[PDB]
Amino acid sequence: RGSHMASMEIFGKTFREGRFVLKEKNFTVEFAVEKIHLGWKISGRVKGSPGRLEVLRTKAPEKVLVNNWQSWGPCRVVDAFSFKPPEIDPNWRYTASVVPDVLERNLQSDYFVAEEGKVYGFLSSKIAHPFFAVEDGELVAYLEYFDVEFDDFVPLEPLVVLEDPNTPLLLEKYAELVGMENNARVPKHTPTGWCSWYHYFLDLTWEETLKNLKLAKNFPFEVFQIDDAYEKDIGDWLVTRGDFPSVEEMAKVIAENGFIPGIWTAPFSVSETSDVFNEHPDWVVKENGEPKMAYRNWNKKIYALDLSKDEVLNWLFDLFSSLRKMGYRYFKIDFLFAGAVPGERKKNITPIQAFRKGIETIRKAVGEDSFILGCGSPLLPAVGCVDGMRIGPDTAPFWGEHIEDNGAPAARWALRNAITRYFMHDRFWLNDPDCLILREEKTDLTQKEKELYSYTCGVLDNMIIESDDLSLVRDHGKKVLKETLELLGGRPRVQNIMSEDLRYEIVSSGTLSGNVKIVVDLNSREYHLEKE
Ligand SMILES: *[C@@H]1C=C(CO)[C@H](O)[C@H](O)[C@H]1F
Ligand SMILES: [Mg+2]
Ligand SMILES: [Mg+2]
Ligand SMILES: [Mg+2]
Repeated sequence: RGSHMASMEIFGKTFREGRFVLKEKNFTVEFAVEKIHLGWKISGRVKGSPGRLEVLRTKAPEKVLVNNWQSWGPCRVVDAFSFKPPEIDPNWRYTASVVPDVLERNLQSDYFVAEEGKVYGFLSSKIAHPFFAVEDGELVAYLEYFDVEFDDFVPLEPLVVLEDPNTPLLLEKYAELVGMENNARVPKHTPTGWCSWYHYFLDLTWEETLKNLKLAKNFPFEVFQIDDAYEKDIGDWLVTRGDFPSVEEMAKVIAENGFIPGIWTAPFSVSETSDVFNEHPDWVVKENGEPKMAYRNWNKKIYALDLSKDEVLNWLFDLFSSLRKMGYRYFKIDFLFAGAVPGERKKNITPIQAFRKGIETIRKAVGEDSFILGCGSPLLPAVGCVDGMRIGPDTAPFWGEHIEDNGAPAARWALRNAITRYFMHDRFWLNDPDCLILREEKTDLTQKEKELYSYTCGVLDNMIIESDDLSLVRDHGKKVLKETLELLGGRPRVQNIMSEDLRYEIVSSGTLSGNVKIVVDLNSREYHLEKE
């Protein structure tokens, strides 16, 4: 009976409970509008050529929590009316949007959008990409089918519209419904461990690795994970460089030392220089019959594997099978968005359908006993496949006090996303807030910043992985980690999720330290923690 709800349109008609049919020239939608706890659900099926299918239209709120489709992109509150299109980096187009025609004109939010007291959220992204655009003062929900044709009906991605003054509660409920819809993997045990990247970056040597592997026996690390550095090229995962042994030999040394071997790949990415690409130029997504650049990194054009091709999926299966055989049981799989870039594939399936085949192949290959950590990944499409997911831009050994909020590395913005995507944790997957950087030297992080970052992550019950030259972690670093792990185990809530001043009140019930509250200020870099 609300005046806002009378103002809503669903598939172009007025919002009310029922079963409905939209027949147009090019497509047919059959949908149901059902009442559910705390709002409404729209579900059904579509066939024909739905293209960019308008699902919902309502008046655009002034302040919206918007969400980028992938790990690194911002989840933040913006003013819907004063939006100006960003300059899009030609090297990273698709991190910004899978539909960049939208974002060069209009405010875009992927999967969900919130305002004070309301959540609009799609429960899945299996076939279509679900997004919202603010178009001349209206919020419009779309399902993008990328010009794919369906002879027979396929399921819509369901949409929920939830309403209640407790917006955090709504986001948590939304995420519960996503997790149900996609059979989310929420492991009962969270791995601790070590990651090479945020100290050594691409300059990691096996020599330095071995030093840290020895020191790691003194730290509470289960996993020891080799990051980007070991591989000869992007796509040539089983060929090492420099002073590294074979990929199999690395696993055996790590295992011999009593750790779970972890390894980094970018499994949907092949560089223009790689052996795999040069051997198989028809394995990639194309544009005008020619390889289409998915992004530019490592000073190379990087192409996307065409995950509609059986030869490609077999290759992935064989790769990850091989790695599992060697003893790897922790897989950090990066730049996953590449697999979902728009373009020409062998089969006329959506980039999301392709993406899902790819990640499902990896899951099958590594088995149920392996931990998969997603990163640089579309979020909804991965639910049910990954165990953990990076939900923020990279951290860094500096705060980023005047670094722009554009998805680039900075502790300040990594932590912001850990806070604003908190509700995904223990519902979609385990949230990975990125590594703690606790070293005393070779850092521009202050002790107070280290504390703020680490204690926040602990209160949020998020994955705790450390990334340091362990030689440089002394009493202060060890204490911060110890105290962090004491804050795990709870059910967190960010009580003021629509905050625009980067000050957040965060509670967590039932931690190893009881009920806890941390108030954090990411501008002033202050926290105040109460443990009861
Ligand atoms: C993806 C990329 C790298 C290094 O190339 C790191 O592993 C980062 O944490 C990931 F998001
Ligand atoms: Mg109207
Ligand atoms: Mg076909
Ligand atoms: Mg938990």
